[PDB]
Amino acid sequence: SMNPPPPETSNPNKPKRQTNQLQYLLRVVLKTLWKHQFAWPFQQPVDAVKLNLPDYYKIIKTPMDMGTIKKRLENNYYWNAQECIQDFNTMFTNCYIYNKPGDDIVLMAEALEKLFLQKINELPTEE
Ligand SMILES: CC1(CCC(=O)NCc2nc3ncccc3[nH]2)N=N1
Repeated sequence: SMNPPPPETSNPNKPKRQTNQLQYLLRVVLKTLWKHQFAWPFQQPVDAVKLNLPDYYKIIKTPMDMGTIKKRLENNYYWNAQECIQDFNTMFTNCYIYNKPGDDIVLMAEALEKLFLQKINELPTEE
Protein backbone atom coordinates (compact mmCIF):
# COMPACT_ATOMS: atom_id res chain seq x y z
CA SER A 1 0.00 0.00 0.00
CA MET A 2 2.94 2.41 -0.38
CA ASN A 3 2.47 5.51 -2.43
CA PRO A 4 4.38 6.05 -5.69
CA PRO A 5 6.42 9.21 -6.23
CA PRO A 6 4.11 11.94 -7.55
CA PRO A 7 3.69 12.62 -11.27
CA GLU A 8 6.53 14.72 -12.68
CA THR A 9 6.09 18.50 -12.40
CA SER A 10 9.62 19.50 -13.41
CA ASN A 11 11.68 18.26 -16.36
CA PRO A 12 14.16 20.81 -17.81
CA ASN A 13 14.75 19.13 -21.16
CA LYS A 14 10.97 18.76 -21.79
CA PRO A 15 9.65 21.46 -24.22
CA LYS A 16 7.22 24.03 -22.81
CA ARG A 17 5.44 27.26 -23.67
CA GLN A 18 3.28 29.95 -22.12
CA THR A 19 0.19 30.42 -24.29
CA ASN A 20 -3.19 32.09 -23.95
CA GLN A 21 -4.98 28.72 -23.77
CA LEU A 22 -2.67 27.48 -20.98
CA GLN A 23 -3.11 30.81 -19.17
CA TYR A 24 -6.88 30.22 -19.34
CA LEU A 25 -6.45 26.70 -17.98
CA LEU A 26 -4.78 28.21 -14.90
CA ARG A 27 -6.74 31.46 -14.40
CA VAL A 28 -10.22 30.08 -15.20
CA VAL A 29 -10.31 26.27 -15.23
CA LEU A 30 -8.00 25.30 -12.37
CA LYS A 31 -9.00 28.31 -10.24
CA THR A 32 -12.73 27.49 -10.60
CA LEU A 33 -12.35 23.83 -9.64
CA TRP A 34 -9.78 24.52 -6.91
CA LYS A 35 -12.09 26.79 -4.92
CA HIS A 36 -15.09 24.42 -5.09
CA GLN A 37 -16.45 22.85 -1.88
CA PHE A 38 -15.66 19.41 -3.40
CA ALA A 39 -12.06 20.20 -4.46
CA TRP A 40 -10.31 18.91 -1.35
CA PRO A 41 -9.94 15.17 -2.29
CA PHE A 42 -8.40 16.21 -5.60
CA GLN A 43 -5.96 18.90 -4.39
CA GLN A 44 -3.09 16.42 -3.90
CA PRO A 45 -2.16 12.89 -5.08
CA VAL A 46 -4.26 10.04 -3.72
CA ASP A 47 -2.64 8.92 -0.49
CA ALA A 48 -3.35 5.19 -0.47
CA VAL A 49 -1.93 4.80 3.04
CA LYS A 50 -3.93 7.58 4.71
CA LEU A 51 -7.15 6.67 2.83
CA ASN A 52 -6.61 2.93 3.41
CA LEU A 53 -6.80 2.09 -0.30
CA PRO A 54 -4.05 -0.58 -0.61
CA ASP A 55 -5.25 -1.69 -4.07
CA TYR A 56 -5.37 1.88 -5.48
CA TYR A 57 -2.00 1.87 -7.25
CA LYS A 58 -2.47 -1.76 -8.35
CA ILE A 59 -5.46 -0.48 -10.39
CA ILE A 60 -4.64 3.14 -11.30
CA LYS A 61 -1.38 3.28 -13.25
CA THR A 62 -1.66 6.86 -14.55
CA PRO A 63 -2.56 8.80 -11.37
CA MET A 64 -3.41 12.48 -11.64
CA ASP A 65 -4.71 15.22 -9.36
CA MET A 66 -5.22 18.99 -9.33
CA GLY A 67 -2.23 19.57 -7.02
CA THR A 68 -0.06 18.10 -9.78
CA ILE A 69 -1.92 20.06 -12.45
CA LYS A 70 -1.61 23.31 -10.45
CA LYS A 71 2.17 22.83 -10.21
CA ARG A 72 2.37 21.93 -13.91
CA LEU A 73 0.55 25.16 -14.85
CA GLU A 74 2.40 27.39 -12.39
CA ASN A 75 5.80 25.91 -13.29
CA ASN A 76 5.16 26.06 -17.07
CA TYR A 77 5.49 22.28 -17.56
CA TYR A 78 3.12 21.96 -20.54
CA TRP A 79 3.63 22.44 -24.27
CA ASN A 80 -0.07 22.77 -25.08
CA ALA A 81 -3.59 22.91 -23.67
CA GLN A 82 -4.46 19.37 -24.83
CA GLU A 83 -1.83 17.96 -22.41
CA CYS A 84 -3.38 19.78 -19.47
CA ILE A 85 -6.95 18.94 -20.54
CA GLN A 86 -5.84 15.28 -20.70
CA ASP A 87 -4.53 15.51 -17.11
CA PHE A 88 -7.94 16.74 -15.87
CA ASN A 89 -9.73 13.97 -17.81
CA THR A 90 -7.31 11.38 -16.42
CA MET A 91 -8.05 12.59 -12.88
CA PHE A 92 -11.81 12.25 -13.41
CA THR A 93 -11.58 8.88 -15.21
CA ASN A 94 -9.34 7.40 -12.50
CA CYS A 95 -11.96 8.29 -9.91
CA TYR A 96 -14.77 6.75 -11.94
CA ILE A 97 -12.77 3.59 -12.64
CA TYR A 98 -11.67 2.99 -9.05
CA ASN A 99 -15.00 3.84 -7.38
CA LYS A 100 -18.65 2.87 -7.80
CA PRO A 101 -21.58 4.95 -9.15
CA GLY A 102 -23.10 7.09 -6.45
CA ASP A 103 -20.09 6.91 -4.13
CA ASP A 104 -19.61 10.34 -2.56
CA ILE A 105 -16.21 10.71 -4.26
CA VAL A 106 -17.83 10.09 -7.66
CA LEU A 107 -20.55 12.68 -6.97
CA MET A 108 -17.79 15.12 -6.07
CA ALA A 109 -15.81 14.37 -9.25
CA GLU A 110 -18.97 14.72 -11.33
CA ALA A 111 -19.70 18.18 -9.88
CA LEU A 112 -16.13 19.32 -10.67
CA GLU A 113 -16.31 17.75 -14.14
CA LYS A 114 -19.55 19.64 -14.91
CA LEU A 115 -17.75 22.92 -14.24
CA PHE A 116 -14.67 21.77 -16.15
CA LEU A 117 -16.82 21.04 -19.21
CA GLN A 118 -18.48 24.45 -19.00
CA LYS A 119 -15.12 26.24 -18.86
CA ILE A 120 -13.49 24.08 -21.59
CA ASN A 121 -16.45 24.90 -23.83
CA GLU A 122 -15.20 28.53 -23.77
CA LEU A 123 -11.49 27.75 -24.27
CA PRO A 124 -10.28 30.80 -26.24
CA THR A 125 -8.90 30.58 -29.75
CA GLU A 126 -5.14 30.19 -29.81
CA GLU A 127 -3.57 33.61 -30.40
C1 LIG B 1 -14.64 10.67 0.02
C2 LIG B 1 -13.42 9.88 0.45
C3 LIG B 1 -13.62 8.65 1.32
C4 LIG B 1 -13.72 7.32 0.57
C5 LIG B 1 -12.57 7.06 -0.39
O1 LIG B 1 -11.41 7.23 -0.03
N1 LIG B 1 -12.88 6.67 -1.63
C6 LIG B 1 -11.83 6.23 -2.54
C7 LIG B 1 -11.19 7.39 -3.24
N2 LIG B 1 -11.06 7.53 -4.56
C8 LIG B 1 -10.46 8.74 -4.75
N3 LIG B 1 -10.15 9.33 -5.92
C9 LIG B 1 -9.59 10.54 -5.84
C10 LIG B 1 -9.34 11.21 -4.63
C11 LIG B 1 -9.71 10.64 -3.43
C12 LIG B 1 -10.27 9.37 -3.49
N4 LIG B 1 -10.73 8.47 -2.56
N5 LIG B 1 -12.37 10.75 1.18
N6 LIG B 1 -12.05 10.33 -0.05
